[PDB]
Amino acid sequence: ASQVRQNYHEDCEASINKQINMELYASYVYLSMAYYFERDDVALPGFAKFFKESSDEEREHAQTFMKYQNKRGGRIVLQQIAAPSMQEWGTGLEALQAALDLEKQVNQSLLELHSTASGNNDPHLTKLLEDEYLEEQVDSIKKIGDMITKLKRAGPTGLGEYMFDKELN
Amino acid sequence: ASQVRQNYHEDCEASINKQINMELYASYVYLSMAYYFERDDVALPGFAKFFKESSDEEREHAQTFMKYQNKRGGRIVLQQIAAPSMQEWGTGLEALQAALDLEKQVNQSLLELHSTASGNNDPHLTKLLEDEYLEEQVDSIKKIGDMITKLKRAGPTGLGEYMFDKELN
Amino acid sequence: ASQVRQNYHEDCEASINKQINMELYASYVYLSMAYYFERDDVALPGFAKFFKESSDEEREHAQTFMKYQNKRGGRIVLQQIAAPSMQEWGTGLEALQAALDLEKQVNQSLLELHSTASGNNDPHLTKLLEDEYLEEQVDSIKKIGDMITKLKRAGPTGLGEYMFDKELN
Amino acid sequence: ASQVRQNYHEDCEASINKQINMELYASYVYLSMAYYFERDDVALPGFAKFFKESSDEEREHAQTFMKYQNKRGGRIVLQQIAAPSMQEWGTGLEALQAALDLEKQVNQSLLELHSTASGNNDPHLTKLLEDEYLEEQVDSIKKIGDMITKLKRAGPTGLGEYMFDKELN
Repeated sequence: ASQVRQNYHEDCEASINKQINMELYASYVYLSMAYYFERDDVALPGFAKFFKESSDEEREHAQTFMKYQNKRGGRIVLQQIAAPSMQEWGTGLEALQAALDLEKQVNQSLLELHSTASGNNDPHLTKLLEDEYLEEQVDSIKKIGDMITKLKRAGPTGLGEYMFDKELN
Repeated sequence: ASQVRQNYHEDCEASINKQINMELYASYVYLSMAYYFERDDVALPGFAKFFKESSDEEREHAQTFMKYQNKRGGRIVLQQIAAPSMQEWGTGLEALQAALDLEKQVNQSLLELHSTASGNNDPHLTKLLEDEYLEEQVDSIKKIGDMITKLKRAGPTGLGEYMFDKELN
Repeated sequence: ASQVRQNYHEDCEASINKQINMELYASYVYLSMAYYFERDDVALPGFAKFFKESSDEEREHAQTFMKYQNKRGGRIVLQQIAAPSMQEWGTGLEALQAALDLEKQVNQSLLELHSTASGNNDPHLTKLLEDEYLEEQVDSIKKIGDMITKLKRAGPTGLGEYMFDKELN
Repeated sequence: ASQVRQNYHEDCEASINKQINMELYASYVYLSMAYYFERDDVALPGFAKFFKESSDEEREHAQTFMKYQNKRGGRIVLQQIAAPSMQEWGTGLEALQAALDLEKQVNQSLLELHSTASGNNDPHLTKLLEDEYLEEQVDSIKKIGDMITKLKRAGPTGLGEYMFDKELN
């Protein structure tokens, strides 16, 4: 094994490679949403900027996991990034709802990784997950939940969507 | 011919003169719209400021073509500038729709000028049109399309028009 | 069609969507290389830094094409991003040789898109390819070529590779 | 017992005192290495500076453990600091290999400390170990692994060792 590998279980190594792929997939979905909201027949620059930032954020999640893999002496094995399930995302509300669903799927996968890590007694990996991932996941789920509630209060369509979009820009 | 004239076909020279006139016409249309939106019974200062800037820009386009005619050794021949098709432009949406129609007619004329230039093997003129005109035209058509979409979302009339107009100011 | 679409052929729209996928694929290849060279048994941080910049660059090219698609009124279709077929890149020299091959494949695709745009008399699209893509692609190929020659002179393995890597930091 | 003591098991108290000693010992080993590389017949100032800073870091680790013991109301028990296992450390590569082995032994002891704290349900102590020790230990082992790989590429003896020394200085 690697000259640095210590207390690093193969199941944790494999699960991190899967998490890297999932993070990159979530980044690709948000990129799709970002440019969907800059279509001339959609034109929601606030939503676009929100998802463009989420897209950068999830790519840096993936990169932190790749760096982690190397830190522990595992092997990065990259897999194909699936195309987003949609190419057209609907109203701003439906995009937020699909985003909230994606964030909770990511959160679930992250909690399964934490359970794998505790089960193999890897305090370094559980710490990583708690400080670098689980905390941000709960914040973004709270933020997206808040946004859905406000957008339903404002609209969710027509003038209320137009105004709510402004608070994101 | 001029001491400077070289590889400058007569059809290209005449097309530039026609384009100058079309540019000045478009500037006159936007000047009409600009002050229409400052009527006391219209009172949309954001629309007025948007069209005022468009009027200055299209006059800058006409001057660049006049400067180009002289650079190449052609003769500027100015023609009468037609009065705008309208004196009253209706709602802000109707003004935007007529503007998008005008921008696409200018774009069509510019692509016809580019085809004339290509057919006469004038790389200096095709570069001019690509870098100084075709690019801004596409950006301008995209901007106006976005604004139509946002105004339909917000209004198009009543409070939503009042709020969208603020976005322009 | 789109309220903004004008002189935008269906084949150019489709070829732009394929180009987007190729840029994203090229970005993924360079991401693979960047973290390959941070493995504890490779430890080439200059190479890693060079390929990480290349990866960000390719992703910005993909986004410029997506923005372009929206400007013209076409529709972005995103497909799966294949993983690199071979992720054990070997020495730094072998990675540069693979990068040069990939850059030339991208260039050849970019030139076929230009021929499609020219065959369809789309001067706005050829201008985009010439100014935003073909110039940067030739400069990139020339740089990697230079790097290959310099590394073959320094090494290409052992102390010369170690010294050449510091020139990239 | 101390007025501040609470949920602090005597087995964790005793292990903290052992870890203090190991930290002081590792600090002593790096001090030996540092001044070994300043012998007139060795003269590797970069290596010397790297181990000096390493010696200062391990001493600080020992003091944070002593500060932690008092925080919890445990009692610091200091013992002899054993002589370093060697007086002469061979080549720069042999010094790094010995340092990598020592860091993995220290990491092993820290992980056993964590399992003792976990088995006694002391979350305050598992947090200390995760945030203050386990994280920097994995980073230090990765750092040293990279360095061994870099020095094997450069040298590991002769001009390559001389050149690698400069990157540490």
